[PDB]
Amino acid sequence: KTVIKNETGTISISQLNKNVWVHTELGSAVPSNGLVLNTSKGLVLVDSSWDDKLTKELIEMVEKKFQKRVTDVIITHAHADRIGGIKTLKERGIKAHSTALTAELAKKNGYEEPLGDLQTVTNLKFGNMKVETFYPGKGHTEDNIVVWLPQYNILVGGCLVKSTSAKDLGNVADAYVNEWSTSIENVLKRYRNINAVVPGHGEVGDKGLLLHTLDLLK
Ligand SMILES: C[C@H](CS)C(=O)N1CCC[C@@H]1C(=O)O
Ligand SMILES: [Zn+2]
Ligand SMILES: [Zn+2]
Repeated sequence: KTVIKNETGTISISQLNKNVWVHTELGSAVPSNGLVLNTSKGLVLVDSSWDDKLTKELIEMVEKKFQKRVTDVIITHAHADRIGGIKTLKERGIKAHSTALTAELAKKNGYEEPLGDLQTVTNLKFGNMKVETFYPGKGHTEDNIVVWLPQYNILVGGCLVKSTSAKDLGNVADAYVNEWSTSIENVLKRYRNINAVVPGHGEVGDKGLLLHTLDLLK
């Protein structure tokens, strides 16, 4: 699968299973993905969107559809596609989780700050939905984290992980190209049985996206 769009087509949600959807927004056209987790205690997002306008629209779409409030967002690094809606989150009383380093970089770059509560490994539970966050090391950015749903073996790779359609490393201004492969290997070592991998940009895939990223780093 079910795919549902906003009137414009700039925001789309695609169902992976009964309680997990991918959200995708176009920023001006460049698509960006996160997750929507439908839990018994509210909606939890992995990542916001490019700006406040899109973040507001995303929240409004999912609250209406799932008939509950967005309570929490996990911010996976301090680039605009991930954190651009932080002002909206904070003013609505939506908890914005991040590592301390992500918060430090957000502040440095003039964004409002997320909580800085996530450690190298953090285990969260929202209703019955289990979420693990993992900092595997530097790669796409110094601060990038991945998000794991152990009840589904779904990995949110974020922008650390390239989609099949990506034929080069893309934006390496903030990247650590000599450490990115080790960081991917750390993800592969931690999660040895993966059902789906959601990249930050592009189509959902599987463990092959991690291997693709390794190949692009050669
Ligand atoms: C503006 C975003 C922030 S991750 C960006 O750097 N992009 C989006 C598509 C390609 C490029 C990248 O992730 O390498
Ligand atoms: Zn980025
Ligand atoms: Zn990105």
